Amino acid sequence: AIAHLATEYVFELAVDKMVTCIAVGLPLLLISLAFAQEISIGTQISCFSPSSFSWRQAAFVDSYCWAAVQQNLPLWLHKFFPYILLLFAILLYLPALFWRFSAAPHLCSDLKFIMEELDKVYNRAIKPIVEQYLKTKKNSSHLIMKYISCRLVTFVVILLACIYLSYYFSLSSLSDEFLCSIKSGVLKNDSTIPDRFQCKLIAVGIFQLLSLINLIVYALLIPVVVYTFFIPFRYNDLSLYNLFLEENISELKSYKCLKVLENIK
Amino acid sequence: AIAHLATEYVFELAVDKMVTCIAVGLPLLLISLAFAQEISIGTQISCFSPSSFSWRQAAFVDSYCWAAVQQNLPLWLHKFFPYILLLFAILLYLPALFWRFSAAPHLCSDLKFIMEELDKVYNRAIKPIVEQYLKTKKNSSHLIMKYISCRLVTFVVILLACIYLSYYFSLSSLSDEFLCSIKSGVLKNDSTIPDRFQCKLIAVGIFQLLSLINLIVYALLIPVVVYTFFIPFRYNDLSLYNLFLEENISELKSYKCLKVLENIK
Amino acid sequence: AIAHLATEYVFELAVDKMVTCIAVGLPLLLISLAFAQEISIGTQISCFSPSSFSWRQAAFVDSYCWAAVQQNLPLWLHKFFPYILLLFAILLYLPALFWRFSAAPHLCSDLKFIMEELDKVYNRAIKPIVEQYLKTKKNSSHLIMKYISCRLVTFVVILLACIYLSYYFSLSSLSDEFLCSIKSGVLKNDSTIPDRFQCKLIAVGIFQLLSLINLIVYALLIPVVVYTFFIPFRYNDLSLYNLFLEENISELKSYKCLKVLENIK
Amino acid sequence: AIAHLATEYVFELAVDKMVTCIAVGLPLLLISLAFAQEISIGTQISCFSPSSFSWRQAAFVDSYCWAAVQQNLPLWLHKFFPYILLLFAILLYLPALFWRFSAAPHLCSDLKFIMEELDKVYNRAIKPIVEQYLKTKKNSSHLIMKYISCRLVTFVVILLACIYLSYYFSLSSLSDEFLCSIKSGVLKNDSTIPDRFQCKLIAVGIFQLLSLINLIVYALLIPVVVYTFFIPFRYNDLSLYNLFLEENISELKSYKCLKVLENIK
Amino acid sequence: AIAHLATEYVFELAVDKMVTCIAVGLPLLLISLAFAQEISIGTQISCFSPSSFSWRQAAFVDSYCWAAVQQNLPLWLHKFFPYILLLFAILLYLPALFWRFSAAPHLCSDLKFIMEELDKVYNRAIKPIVEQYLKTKKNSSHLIMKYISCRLVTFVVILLACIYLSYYFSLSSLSDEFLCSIKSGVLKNDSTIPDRFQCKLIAVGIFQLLSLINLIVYALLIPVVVYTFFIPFRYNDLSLYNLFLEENISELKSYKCLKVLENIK
Amino acid sequence: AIAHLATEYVFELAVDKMVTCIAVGLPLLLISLAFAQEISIGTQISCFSPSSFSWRQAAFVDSYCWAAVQQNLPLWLHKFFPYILLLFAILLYLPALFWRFSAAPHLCSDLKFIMEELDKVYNRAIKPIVEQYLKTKKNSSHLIMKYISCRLVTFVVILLACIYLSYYFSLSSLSDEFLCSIKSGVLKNDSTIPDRFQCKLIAVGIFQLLSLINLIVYALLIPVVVYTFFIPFRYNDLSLYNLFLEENISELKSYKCLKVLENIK
Amino acid sequence: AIAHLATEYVFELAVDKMVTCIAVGLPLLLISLAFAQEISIGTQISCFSPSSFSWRQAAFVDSYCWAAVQQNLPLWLHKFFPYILLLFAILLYLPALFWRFSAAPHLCSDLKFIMEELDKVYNRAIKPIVEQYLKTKKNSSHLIMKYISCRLVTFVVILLACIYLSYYFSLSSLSDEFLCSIKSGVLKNDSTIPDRFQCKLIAVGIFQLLSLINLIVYALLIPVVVYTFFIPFRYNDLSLYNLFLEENISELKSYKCLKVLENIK
Repeated sequence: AIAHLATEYVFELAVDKMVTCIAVGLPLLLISLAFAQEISIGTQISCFSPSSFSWRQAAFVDSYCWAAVQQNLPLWLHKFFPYILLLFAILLYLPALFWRFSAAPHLCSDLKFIMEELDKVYNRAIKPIVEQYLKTKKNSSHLIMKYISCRLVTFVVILLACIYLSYYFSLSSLSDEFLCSIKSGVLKNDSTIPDRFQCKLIAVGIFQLLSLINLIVYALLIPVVVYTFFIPFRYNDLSLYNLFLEENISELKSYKCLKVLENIK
Repeated sequence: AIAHLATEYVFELAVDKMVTCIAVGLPLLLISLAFAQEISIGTQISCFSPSSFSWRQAAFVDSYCWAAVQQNLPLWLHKFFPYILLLFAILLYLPALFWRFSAAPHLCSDLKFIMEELDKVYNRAIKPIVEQYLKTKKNSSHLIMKYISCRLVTFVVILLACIYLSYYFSLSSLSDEFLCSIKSGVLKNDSTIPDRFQCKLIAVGIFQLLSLINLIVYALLIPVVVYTFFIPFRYNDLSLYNLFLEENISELKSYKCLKVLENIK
Repeated sequence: AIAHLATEYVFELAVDKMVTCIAVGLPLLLISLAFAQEISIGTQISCFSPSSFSWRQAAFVDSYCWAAVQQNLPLWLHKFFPYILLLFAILLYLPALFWRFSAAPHLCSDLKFIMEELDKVYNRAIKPIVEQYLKTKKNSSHLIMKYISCRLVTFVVILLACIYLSYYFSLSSLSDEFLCSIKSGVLKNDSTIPDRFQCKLIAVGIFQLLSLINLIVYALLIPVVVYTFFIPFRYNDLSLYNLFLEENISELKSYKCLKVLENIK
Repeated sequence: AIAHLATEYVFELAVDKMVTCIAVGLPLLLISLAFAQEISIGTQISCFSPSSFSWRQAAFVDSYCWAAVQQNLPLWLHKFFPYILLLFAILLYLPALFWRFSAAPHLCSDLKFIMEELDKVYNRAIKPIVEQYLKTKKNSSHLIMKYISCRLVTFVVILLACIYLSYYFSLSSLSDEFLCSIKSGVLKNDSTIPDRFQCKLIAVGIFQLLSLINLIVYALLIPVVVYTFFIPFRYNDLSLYNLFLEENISELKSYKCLKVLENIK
Repeated sequence: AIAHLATEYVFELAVDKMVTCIAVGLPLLLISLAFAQEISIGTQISCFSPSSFSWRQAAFVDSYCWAAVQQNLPLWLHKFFPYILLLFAILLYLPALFWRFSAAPHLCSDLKFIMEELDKVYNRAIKPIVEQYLKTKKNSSHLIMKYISCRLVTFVVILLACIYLSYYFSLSSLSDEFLCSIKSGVLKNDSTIPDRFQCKLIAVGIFQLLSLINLIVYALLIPVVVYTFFIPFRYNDLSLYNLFLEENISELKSYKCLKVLENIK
Repeated sequence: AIAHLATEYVFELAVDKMVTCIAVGLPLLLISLAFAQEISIGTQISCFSPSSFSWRQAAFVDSYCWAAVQQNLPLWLHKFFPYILLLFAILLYLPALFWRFSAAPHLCSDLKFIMEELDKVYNRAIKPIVEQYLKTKKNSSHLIMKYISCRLVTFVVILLACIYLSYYFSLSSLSDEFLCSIKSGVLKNDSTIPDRFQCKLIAVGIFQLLSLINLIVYALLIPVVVYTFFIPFRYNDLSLYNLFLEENISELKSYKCLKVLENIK
Repeated sequence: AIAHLATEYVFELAVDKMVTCIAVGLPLLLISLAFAQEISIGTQISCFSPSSFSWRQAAFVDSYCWAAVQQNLPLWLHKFFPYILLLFAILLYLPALFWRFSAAPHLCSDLKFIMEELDKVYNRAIKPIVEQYLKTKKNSSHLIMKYISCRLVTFVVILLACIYLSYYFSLSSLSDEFLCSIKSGVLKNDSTIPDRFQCKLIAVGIFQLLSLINLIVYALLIPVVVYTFFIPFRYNDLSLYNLFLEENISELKSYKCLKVLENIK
């Protein structure tokens, strides 16, 4: 049931995790809404098998035509549509996976050092190596390149998704039906068989609507991703550390005091 | 079995969690009651395939017509009805997700500071920075804007749901049946085929009743949500903190003593 | 298998938890016995499709008539019977959920204070604020209103269930069969189709027996619920706290000694 | 597979837990052996649909007759047989559930006090309130009434099971077949339909054997339950506490020494 | 897949646990190999329904004949064969369950006392109540009676299994086919129906081979069980305690030293 | 999906655990690749039922012939092939199970003693009973007999597997088809039935390839097993302890120092 | 649903773990995308059974031809394609498994020693055996041989995959159809049967696209694997330890300080 999907979701900067969780989670959700669960009914294609065709002859036409999709461009998309959404899902996850593997371990070690030293600064203020170290990160653009690349690849893939979905949704209405033919090889010569079988890719009607839903959300997601490039308003690694430091304020025992002190004073 | 649904539910202010758990949990429940489990029987559409149609020709009509729904407005709704309830479920969860990600971390850090300092006030009373800090939150409307927006979006979405469900329920009875036709493309010319196939969206009868159930609960849920706007009776951030402080009284070791002392004295 | 149901059950005052666990658990069990597992066999309706009808034409009649139930009152009940039992299950759980969310947190904080102070009284007896506090709860009717309302709503819903089940069981035997017709819209004019199809709601025979089982248990459950209103024999909040204190005697380290001392002395 | 059943079992006095685990576990096992797993094959009824009947007309007869069971006493039993075994299973569990909820909490608190004081007696013997308390339980028949009632209800239900199973097994062989008729309402007049359909409740052959198995085990279980009434050989509450004390000897650190000392001396 | 069976096994004296794990685990395995997984194909019986019989008439014959097995002895066995192996599995587990419930708690308490005192003897040897206690167990035959009975019942049941399996395997080849007839009651008179239907209990071919496998393993298991009776070579309870003490040498911290000391010295 | 198989594996000396994990894991994998998952399609046998045979008559032939396999040697193998691979899997696991139960507990107790004493030797070297004990194990061949037997039985079973698989693979291509006949008993006389039905054991084509895969891996596994017999190059128990000591060097805190000291010095 | 696949992945040097997780995870993913989930529809082959063939005769052709694939090279591949991808998956995992079992335990013990001694060097620097030991690893090529072999086998298998996939993808389009014949043995002579049946390996169209996807990723993966051979830019074991030391910098408490000190200074 759909609840077994929704509860699988209802029950690394925060906005970028949200962007990724949307960017990846939605198409995986939509695929699970599209090809799976009972709205899809029993089959993906069916065709006017003649009344003379046996139950398996008719099933042979339907299954042959499901291959014959690849032998026209919208039909090719309409068949592979779940995998194409999955491909976008994977391609949107990879920036976060690359971030996790290539950038997050350095940032983790740096932030943990920074936070502990800043708590020492507060302890000593009650009672500058870290500042010089931070002022050295001020003279660096290594980790921000990784971050920008992750945001930029996400932005590019989202645009490719929006382009693909806009094209797909616009073309879908014209082309959920096609004129298959089983007449090939030897049995091309079979006079008992119609020259072409009309077939409907029954799932295309679902994919059309859900492509629009995916397009709308990604069209909403583009400006949120674009906003990530406004880094100094949110271009040196220190600015990225500062943003992650502002994120990790939850851990700054000192800041929980010092911000209250500042806010009153 | 339905118990596998009900036990999935039977076994952030409290009222707002209740509102959200109702607002989101019910449609997910109703979808799982509607399209899933054996009350739905074997298929979503079926049609008068002529007695001359083969078992798969008849299945082709049923499956073609399940696409032909989209080629009339009630039929379009009747097909997508599970996803539309799911859409409302997601749109009702998002206020709480936004609250969790955008408001709850600030509030958590603030409340934990406030509660500890108030326990210190009690300890010192046995044996004003926090008050000045609270009196500073008295001069703020930042977090209450987030809260009001969450309540307001929930209210708006619930009204959109109530409007949609009222419309759907009112129209449903007229329009669970429709006159499909497979006659398209080449086989539009097939003289052996009826010009139109009468079809019934068999699930619509379930969706009709369950839309009314969802409407009634949301009609009950509207005033509970509206009551959330009566904040000073329950418009400055301090009032929101006060309400969350009154919520977190479970944690106020001092209050468990001080309220007994007050209540006796 | 039924063991996967029974073991899901075989493997907040106690009597009220028992009442709730019965009141909610039984219909969820009965639904899982009724519509689910192999006693239900393959389908919920079937009808005399003419011998001229195709396998899918016959399936179309059965599935159409499963919708046509709603187009007569017993048939409407007979279709929705699982959801109506589920509705009673939810409506019987809500008193306990309301109790858990609206009454139990106050009572928890109160009882934990009371129990600790009473252990101090025993410790001091070895070696009156709590009594004055309890004598203040003696002058209150706030929490007992919540309790009475929970018991009263449970009682009301159980009576509504007993009324519904008595009516349903009494009517069921007359009305598991009905005279469907697919003749509607265009194909109302189809001369090849019988004017009406006789159909049997095959599951009704199970629902009849299980409604009686549910009725009998709830008829047994009514006096147990009624007994809950005899509060001073078991009308001020202190009496409710006293009953919950008598419940929580398991926690009263002092009472485990003091009752032995009293019982000997 | 049957191993998924058997391993669910293969992988409160002990004898009474054994009795209950048998009394409840066996019918739940037998039901899972009876109506479930592949020995049951595909269907519960089938009937001589005429060769003129369609595949769904024939399925309509089978499913109609599965309802027509209730419209003769052995047929009524033969249909509901799984639920009747389940009913016995629940009715045999309830004594233990009642024991767990109504008697075990008092007994737990009493035994834990008794055992600790008896360890103190041993500690003081190395280096009488509990005896006077026990001699007070010697003047009581409260908890033994609960115990006797649990044993007596179990005994009664087991006898009712043995009576039912003996009757069912004895009658089963005569009555796994019956002469259904679909001829009712309008289509009572259908000349194309046989006046009666012969049907076999195919599962009855399994239920017959398994009823005998259940009967034999319960016939073995009766004397074990009867033995529970020989309390003073195993009628005052102290005797019940003594038996539970003899059970809990596993916890008596002193007895592990004192019994060795006694056994040598 | 078979791996989901094998990994359920691949991934109380040791030899007796091995014997029990074989004696019980193998038939449960074989049943899961026999009636379950795809080697069994789609059905347990099928019969020469005449070409005039409908698909459900033919299914009615097959399912009727699956009941008619019980209306000839090999057929009766061939149907119930899974439950008969399961019956042996349960009857082989019961000795170990009886051992666990009736003998192991005494033995556990005794061994734990014995082992601790023997470690004290070693500690005092570095720096006789237990010996007198053991020499008292030397004058006892209580627990060894329980053990012998467990081994003897296991031996008896294994022989009954070997007898049954030898008989079944020897007879199986003759009698996987039988001449059913549906001609009973009213439709005994149906001239359109053959006087008898030839049927094959298709699974019998699997049960034949697997009965031989079970027989061979149990024939191997008999002497291992018989070896258990050679107790003084492995008739007073001390000898049983000695064997369990030799088993629990893993726990004897002293023996890990003392045996090295002995082995060198 | 195959990933649910592969991840079940992708996600006691080491080489012997590897050998066992291969020897047992591969056939269990191959069976799960062979008879299970969608490559196997819908059925194991099918046959030329005449066009006059009903759908169930044709299913009766297929299912009868699945039994008639046993009424020719390659057909007998081709049917039981999954169980024969499983039999090899179990027979290859038993050496490791026997090792775990019969040899590993002694070895565990010995190694743990040895390792602790060798750490004491290092501690005393910083600041010979174990050597004399080891020099006593030098005069023993008890545990190495168990080890050799485990390796030898594994080697024997692997050769029996390689022989069986080589034979099976070589014969498979000739004999995936056979000439069944249902003509037996009464209906041997049925003139409407062909004297023989040609059948194909459709799965044999998969078993052929996978038998070669199993053969190749086991042919690779033979020399690895043979290498295990080169014990003194890797015949007294000390040599086995030495090999297990070299294995457990991971635990030798001293060796982690002493080997560095040795390697530098 | 595809989300149940993707979330199984979305939710030993790092680059080599990434390479392995890609190299192994992708084909397992693609197989689960290819042969499994609803895009594959109901069957792998179907064929032009004549209209005279029964539903099971037609199923017999389809299933016979699924065997007849092996009685032409592309057809043989097209059938076994899932197992061939799985074979590559296993063959790509084995380098990492061999690394885990044969190289990682030595490296683990070495690194843990090295890291602790380097922390001692820092502690002593606040307040050369390890250097001499490392300079001894400088004179070794044992572990780097294992590493190079793991990288080289991975590279070889990836090239074999790329070769296979390039060939398969290039040939696939020509050869998803083939001219089966059931005419063999006795029924070779059946005049009612066509001399050849045209069949389509319906899944080949999916395998074609997914082979290209696998090829593209592995073509991307080749240079990443090739880069692993540039060891001294990333040929003595010390260089491998240095790379693993640079990996384990996350553990070097000293380096977290010393690198900050170095970076500032």
